[PDB]
Amino acid sequence: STGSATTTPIDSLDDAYITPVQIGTPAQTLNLDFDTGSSDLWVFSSETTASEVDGQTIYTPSKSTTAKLLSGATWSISYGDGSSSSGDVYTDTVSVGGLTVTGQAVESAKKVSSSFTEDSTIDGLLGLAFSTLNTVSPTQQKTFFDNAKASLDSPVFTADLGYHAPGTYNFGFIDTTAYTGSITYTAVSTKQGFWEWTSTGYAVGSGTFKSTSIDGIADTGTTLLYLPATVVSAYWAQVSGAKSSSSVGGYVFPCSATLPSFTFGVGSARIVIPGDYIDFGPISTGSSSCFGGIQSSAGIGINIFGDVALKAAFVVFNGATTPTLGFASK
Repeated sequence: STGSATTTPIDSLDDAYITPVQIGTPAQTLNLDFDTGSSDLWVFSSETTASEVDGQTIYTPSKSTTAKLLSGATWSISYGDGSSSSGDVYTDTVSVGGLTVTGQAVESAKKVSSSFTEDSTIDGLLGLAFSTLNTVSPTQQKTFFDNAKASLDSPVFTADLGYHAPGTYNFGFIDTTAYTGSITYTAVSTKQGFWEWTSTGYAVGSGTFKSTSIDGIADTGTTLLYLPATVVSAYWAQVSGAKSSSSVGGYVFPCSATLPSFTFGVGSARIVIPGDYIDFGPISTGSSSCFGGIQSSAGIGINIFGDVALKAAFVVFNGATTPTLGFASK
């Protein structure tokens, strides 16, 4: 069987993408952020501290006939941006675009951090990374992709994110109309629990391709593209008036400038990110300094191919025994 759900940018900058997910019987639809950089299905539930909730839809397991408390289980997660959440774990029927998984761990948030509270449009996260990163103790739990994998026509899910437009998440099938040319597949390392791959190089605007290995993670839960300082500096050196502001916390550019594109290698193939995708608008309302879409990964310790890089491609996440990533033009 398959599943097809539409994903939509939360705001005018594509800061995140929410995808509708049905939890329980009768179903309750929550808008979850599909994150291929984490493996937890957590939601804002009726058990959250009423102070940490600001206009979000809440999962009410007491109003669900198929909800079972996963007795004793707890989860504690901290993200790359510094955000965090914790609580107890429930099991319930979860569906994504028609694809149903019965007995899926739905982590009820009892406590959420301030970044989550501010995001009223995001009701929780749907972890699509390897289940080895799941934070449920004492019994580690599997992701929705893992639980659905056996009943899927093909053990894959695809991400087709849009630039200032809605896109799609498909499960169990490859939509041959959603891309042009071929899908280039590349090896994935499951060691750190992420979809870890090696980019074959890069180019800045119409510059000559630089063939160099760049290990990274295909991460839908991260907004920007985070590459090594050497690669990012080469990119921002081609933008007039661009600098790395320590007060902003990253690279800024004059809003009047037209950004060049950024090409990243996938095997012998190339994925071109239009310069427009790299423009995150003014740093503050009315400002003349604009936030860059390419930032350095120096502090993170991992290079991240986030939404900036992924929305320029049709991306296949192959969860076969030998997992691989596929990138195609669109």
